[PDB]
Parts: sequence; structure tokens; C-alpha cells
Amino acid sequence: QPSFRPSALVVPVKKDASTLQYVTTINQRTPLVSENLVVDLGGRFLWVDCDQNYVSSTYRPVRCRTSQCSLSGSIACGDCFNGPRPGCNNNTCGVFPENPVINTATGGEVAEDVVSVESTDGSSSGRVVTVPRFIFSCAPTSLLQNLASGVVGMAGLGRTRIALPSQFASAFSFKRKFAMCLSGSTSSNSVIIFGNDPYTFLPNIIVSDKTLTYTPLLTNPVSTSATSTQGEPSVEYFIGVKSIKINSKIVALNTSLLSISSAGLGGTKISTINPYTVLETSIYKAVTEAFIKESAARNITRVASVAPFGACFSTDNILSTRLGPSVPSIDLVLQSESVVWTITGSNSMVYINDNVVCLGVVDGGSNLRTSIVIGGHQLEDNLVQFDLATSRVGFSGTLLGSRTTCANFNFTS
Ligand SMILES: *[C@@H]1O[C@H](CO)[C@@H](O)[C@H](O)[C@H]1NC(C)=O
Ligand SMILES: *[C@@H]1O[C@H](CO)[C@@H](O)[C@H](O)[C@H]1NC(C)=O
Ligand SMILES: *[C@@H]1O[C@H](CO)[C@@H](O)[C@H](O)[C@H]1NC(C)=O
Ligand SMILES: *[C@@H]1O[C@H](CO)[C@@H](O)[C@H](O)[C@H]1NC(C)=O
Repeated sequence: QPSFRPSALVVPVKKDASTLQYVTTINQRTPLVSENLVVDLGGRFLWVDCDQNYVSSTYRPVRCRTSQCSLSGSIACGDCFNGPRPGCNNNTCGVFPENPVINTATGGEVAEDVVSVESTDGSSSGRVVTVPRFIFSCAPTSLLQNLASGVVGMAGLGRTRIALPSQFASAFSFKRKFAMCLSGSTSSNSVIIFGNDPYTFLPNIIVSDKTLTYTPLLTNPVSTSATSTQGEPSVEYFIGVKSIKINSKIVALNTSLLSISSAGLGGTKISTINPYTVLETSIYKAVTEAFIKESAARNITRVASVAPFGACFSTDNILSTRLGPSVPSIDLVLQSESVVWTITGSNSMVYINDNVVCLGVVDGGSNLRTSIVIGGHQLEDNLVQFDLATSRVGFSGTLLGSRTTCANFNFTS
């Protein structure tokens, strides 16, 4: 039959209750199997356990000195002193797959195999499409430590040619952009949509390049990975937060921490592997103290902290709103005073129980590589678009303002 090239792809994402990781699913191998993979926005590539329960007649090792090896970074050339199979081959290109949850990397072989996912028109699940020789990294079973039950690897979405967004765009000839719509649901799927906009969420809410607010995509010249070579830039997505307001009032910050130095320290990145936004200690202190004060001004009393949080509150006087609990707003001010990432109660707060709610940010310590890491809870129910062709990040704010959610995409497996 003819196989039409897609204009976009959709994969499901579901939050894991125990680990707070976001887990996607793709199909791979011959015969085709479903793979659950932890989403790593900042990861270099797809990596999978090739050592254990990996059977495929379409698997091919990527040899050293090939164009595929170059696409993967020409990091290493390896040999394996065990029997030949997926993950163990001679004269094979190597990389260092990383598990950022445990902050570990280890050597893995580069390989090709069939990857199959659903196309989309932006509104519903469509016909399946395939990349017959999708380049990925093998990894050992031990690298899976502390990942959600049932996963076999990680889906890296970072700024490399072989990461999912770029490799799908090149394979299918669509735009080098993707959109992530994470959910706090642990029972229902949300989505990542690779390729062209627009995106529809039930009932009829359109999110598109018209509706999104954009900010420049910045580059950190020093890697933020666990392994790297000298002179390698970060593959992560940075944005230029200049100031923070809480309840419309500036929270005074050390601005040198918000800039990215030539040594690669500072700035603001977006992460799916940190479940809560992580703040350098001085920023953490400033933000939490202002939030506590502004909360007290509306009769929301501070109560004992609940790990991992350091600013927790009684719910006695908190009103429920469409945009979440009625707590002080937090604005991350970007390239001008009129371009802001706004965090309403649905994204700022984490319920512990009926009586206690916490500000969902954590103290990352002092002398931290990245000063602000926008994490999973703060991404939920927001559509975030990463456009590598135009070097921009777009964001919707909470979809609750439009009476929809990220789990309201019309996805069918
Ligand atoms: C690689 O070559 C070495 C040395 O000849 C050999 O001992 C080993 O079995 C080989 N590994 C394979 C083919 O995966
Ligand atoms: C601000 O951050 C820089 C970078 O760490 C540091 O050198 C400086 O001492 C800090 N300033 C204040 C007022 O804490
Ligand atoms: C609420 O807090 C405000 C500001 O602190 C205070 O002036 C007011 O008395 C409080 N209202 C109560 C406790 O009903
Ligand atoms: C999902 O989209 C398909 C294609 O239009 C449609 O047939 C189906 O009824 C939709 N499902 C929901 C729940 O809207």
C-alpha cells in the first residue's frame, strides 16, 4: 500500500505514581513490542536495555567510522568480549546512555532498529508509521535502576540529531518541533506531539502557534550531562528568566545566578526527570519567604514542612478556583516585563492531604549547575512547544483556563 509521510506524531505519556516519572510508550523491534520509556526532555537519545529480553531480526549494530556513528557523536569505538547479539558486537560505535534519576552513565552500543508510532492530524490518533533504521543506544539492565516499574529505557528528547524530536523530523520530513503536554493523572494518558502544530484538546480547545507565548531558546555552552567531552554544549532547553514576581511584586534575586556563565553555571532549564522545580538555595529562600508572606496576607497560615518541601500551609482559608487553589501567583518574567510564565495554584501547590498543601519547589543547594530547573509538577496541564528550527520555546499556561487538560487529548492505542 502507499505509506504517506506524516505531518505529526502522537505518543501517550502517563505519570507513574510511585516515582513521579512520566512514562511514554513506543513500539520497536521485529517482532514489534511495546516499550515503556521514561521521558527525559534533556536526554541525548532513545536508550533501551538490549541485554535482557531484546529479540529482533531487524536490529543492526552501528559500526565505528560510519555516518550513523557520526550522527551519534563519534564518542567511542568498542568491542564486546561476549557472544554477539543486541548490545554486544565488535567494531561498534559507542555512547554513554545516562540515567539522570540516579545520576549515572555507562557505556552502550549504538544500534538501529524499527520504531513504530502513531501519526496524528493534531486532534486524534492516526495511522501507524515507521522508521525502519531508527538510531538508538543500547544499555545494560543495571542502568534502569530506580526507573518506574516496567520500563525498558528512556526517551531522550534533547538537542541532538538522534533524539526523538530531531530523528522523527528528519525521518518523516516534518518540522523540527515538538510539544509536550504532561499530566498529573496516574491513570490517564496525556501526550507528546512531534512535528507540526496545531493541537486540539477535547472538547474543542485549539492550542497552536497563534495561541502560545514564545521565548527564545537559549544554549548553555557547557554540558549538563553526567558524561561529556571538553567543549561540548548542553543538549538541554534553557530559557531566559530575568525576574520572579509573587502576587505581582518583585522577589529580589541574585541576577548573576539567572545568567549562564561561560563555564556553564546558572540559568533556567526545563526538566521532566525532576518532579518538582529545583531552586538554588538563595533563590529558594527568596521565593519561599515571599510566598509565605503573601500567603499570610490572605490568611493562609504556614504549617510544618513536609519533605521534600519547605513551605507548607493550612487549607483552612484556601478557596478552590478553576486555576487551582487560590494562593499567590508566581510569575517567571522572561525577555521583557510583558512576557511571563505564570504559575497558578494548580501548578504551584502540591496537596499532602485535605488539611495541608505545599509550595511544590525544592531546595537544590548552593553552587548548583543550573539555578532554576522547572520540573514536572509545574509542567502538568501546560502545553510546552520546543521549536529547534526557530530556536523558541512556546507555552500555553495552564489549560485549566480553557476548561481542558493535557489528559483530554483524543488518544487511542
Ligand atoms: C570480538 O573479537 C574478539 C577478539 O577476536 C573476540 O574474542 C570476541 O568474541 C568478539 N566479540 C563479538 C564478536 O561480539
Ligand atoms: C550572587 O551570585 C554570584 C554567583 O554565585 C555570587 O558570586 C555572589 O556572591 C552572589 N551575590 C549575593 C548578593 O549573594
Ligand atoms: C487576615 O490577615 C490579615 C493580614 O494579615 C489581617 O489583617 C486580618 O486580621 C486577618 N483576618 C482574619 C484572621 O479573619
Ligand atoms: C476520537 O477521534 C475520532 C476521529 O474523529 C472519533 O471517531 C472519536 O469519536 C473521538 N473520540 C472522542 C472521545 O471524542
